[PDB]
Amino acid sequence: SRVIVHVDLDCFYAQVEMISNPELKDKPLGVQQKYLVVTCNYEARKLGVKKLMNVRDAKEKCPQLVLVNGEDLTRYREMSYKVTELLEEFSPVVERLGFDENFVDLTEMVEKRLQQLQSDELSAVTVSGHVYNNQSINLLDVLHIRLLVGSQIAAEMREAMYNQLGLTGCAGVASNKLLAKLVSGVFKPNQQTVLLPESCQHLIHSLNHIKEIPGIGYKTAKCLEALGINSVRDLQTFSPKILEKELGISVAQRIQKLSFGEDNSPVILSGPPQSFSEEDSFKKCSSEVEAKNKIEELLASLLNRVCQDGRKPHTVRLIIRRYSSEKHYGRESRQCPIPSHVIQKLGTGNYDVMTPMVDILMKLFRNMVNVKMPFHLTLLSVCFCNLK
DNA sequence: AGGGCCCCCCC
DNA sequence: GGGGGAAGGACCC
Ligand SMILES: Cc1cn([C@H]2C[C@H](O)[C@@H](COP(=O)(O)OP(=O)(O)OP(=O)(O)O)O2)c(=O)[nH]c1=O
Ligand SMILES: [Mg+2]
Repeated sequence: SRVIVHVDLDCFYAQVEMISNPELKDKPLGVQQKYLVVTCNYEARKLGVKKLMNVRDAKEKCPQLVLVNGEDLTRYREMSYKVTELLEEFSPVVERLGFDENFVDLTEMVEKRLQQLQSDELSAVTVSGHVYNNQSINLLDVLHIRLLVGSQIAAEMREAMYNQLGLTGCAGVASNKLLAKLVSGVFKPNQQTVLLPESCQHLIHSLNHIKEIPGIGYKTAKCLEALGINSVRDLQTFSPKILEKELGISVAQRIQKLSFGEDNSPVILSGPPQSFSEEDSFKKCSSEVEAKNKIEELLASLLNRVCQDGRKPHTVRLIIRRYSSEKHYGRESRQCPIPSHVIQKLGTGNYDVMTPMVDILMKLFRNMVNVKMPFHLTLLSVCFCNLK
């Protein structure tokens, strides 16, 4: 039995912007990214704003919406890693998911605490925060005790995140990642919830569509629907065999175990970043077939700010999509090597890599289905994977 | 909007 | 029978 905690920060970007300009922590705030309010503080989430596009929307219903541009991600990424590192201090095995979510495997830490505790104060163990579904605690239930201890470590992490970094967020404590992630969102404004085993089904059936289950995105959702599957119970009771003969024995078994709140996936130690991507606009809304720029911009600070961590990349990749349907149907990249020696220097002559990156990108692009809708249709994305 | 595991060669 | 490198998927924050 594992004790996993899922940490999810409150409207992350807004938080990082509010901490920068205090005169914002009192009025409806939204962070804008090319006519798309990616997020906003709760002091505006009540005003109908739901991370929706159209900058004008909230604007009207909030003159002093004071929107801030969040295109440059530097500040967010830095705070993101400070959160992960603080968490890593509590326990080494920490997995990142986006810039503001972290899973932490607390199993060993919980045990170390229990063993350290007396055979009398064990009945004094209490919970920190909410108990999902207001379920009654049984102090003689070893799993209840361990999960309550987990709730205590979660409260400590949130407290330390606030005292040391000035950030608030929610936490969810459960026996696996799926359940921890689902329960962390029960009481969302800066609070935490722990899930005792007997309430697992209640939590899973509280969802209104199999697509709300972590591990089932836009794709599988559609495939399950066309198969007569919309509710969680529909998946739990669907014939395994047929499911297996539709998504494979791999996906079928996994997808179906999730419907029961079963997930054995391990919390992965993310450690340092395995790549340094950095997309750009003027190609999703309107572009001029730029090039010398789609290489100096995309790869701007992406260079002078890669020596900080002191690590060398060995591969470049350009991702490209197109004007499609359904949802965001558009995945078409292009990767290549990155010569060492002079290219991967360590002195002043770093500009020399500018040109080389040009020709490659400007070759892997002209080979991007240049015949049917490959131009001007939302794209632009470069990567720096493979580092050692 | 910005960021981050899973066919072909040539041996 | 056996590796390494591309180009793209696929899935998520
Ligand atoms: C999902 C998603 C998140 N993000 C960014 C915005 C968020 O600040 C950050 C974290 O993802 P989220 O957690 O889903 O966004 P949030 O923290 O603002 O919302 P909540 O308080 O309800 O948990 O990453 C994107 O840029 N694009 C996306 O498609
Ligand atoms: Mg969040």
